[PDB]
Amino acid sequence: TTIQVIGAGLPRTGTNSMKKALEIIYSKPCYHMYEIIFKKQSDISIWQQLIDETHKTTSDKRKIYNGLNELLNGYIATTDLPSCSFYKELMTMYPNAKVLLTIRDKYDWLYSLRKVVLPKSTDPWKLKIEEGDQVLGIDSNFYKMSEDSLKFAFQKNHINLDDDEILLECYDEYNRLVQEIVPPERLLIHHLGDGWESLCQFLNVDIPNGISYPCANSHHQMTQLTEQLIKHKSLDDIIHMFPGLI
Ligand SMILES: Nc1ncnc2c1ncn2[C@@H]1O[C@H](COP(=O)(O)O)[C@@H](OP(=O)(O)O)[C@H]1O
Ligand SMILES: CC(C)NC[C@@H]1CCc2cc(CO)c([N+](=O)[O-])cc2N1
Repeated sequence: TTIQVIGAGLPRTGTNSMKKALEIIYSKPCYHMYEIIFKKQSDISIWQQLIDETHKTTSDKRKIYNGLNELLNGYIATTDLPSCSFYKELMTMYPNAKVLLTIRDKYDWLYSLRKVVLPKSTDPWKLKIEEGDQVLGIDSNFYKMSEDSLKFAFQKNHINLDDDEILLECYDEYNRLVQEIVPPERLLIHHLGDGWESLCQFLNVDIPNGISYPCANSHHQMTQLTEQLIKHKSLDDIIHMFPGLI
């Protein structure tokens, strides 16, 4: 197995649904942050080391390529942070892999990002996220890797992540740069709600008969998950309330 599809879209742009859609198309696993959080938390330190490598005056690109290849062994595709920030490196490693850019209205994205991925440092909800994440064993090292991977996608070192205006413009700039870098024939821009048709044509497959395009990972569902993790202090005791998600 080798990487066939590189998902360059940012978190909260429908990447979990695209993960599920690609697993339906190929019948093989697709990487996502959920893989890190719920299956392979040991990958957190590996990703951190690759992000740190990019900060060096002279980064070891072959160390990065091998780290990515090792991380993605057994996967047919990748989506979401932190992998999306490495889409250029992945394009080089997998010259035959096609690129997806999942995209959505920027104001809806920012709202979703603030409720799940990157709340403001003064937002009381941040403490609820953290208490719920402790049930999952997620600690401060995860937040550092996640934040660092987002800054790396935005190609900025010193950035005020609490400024909505700055995030909105980083969002647009990131999406614009993907379209500039990736050749058109190699890129599909998939807007939220687009469904199977464009995706399956791009990938040279038929539309899955009788199987609807996935619709998963809403911020309402993540808020409910946080509150149930805090209330019951166990993922196993609550997993039945979130069918088909993890
Ligand atoms: N088929 C679909 N149609 C419309 N929205 C979808 C969708 N699949 C996922 N989404 C939305 O995409 C966001 C999750 O993306 P990701 O998996 O990258 O984190 C959620 O937005 P909201 O948080 O606004 O509900 C989710 O509702
Ligand atoms: C339940 C909650 C309290 N924590 C678990 C959630 C699971 C979804 C999720 C997705 C991303 C990016 O897809 C990030 N991220 O980039 O940090 C964090 C989280 N966290």
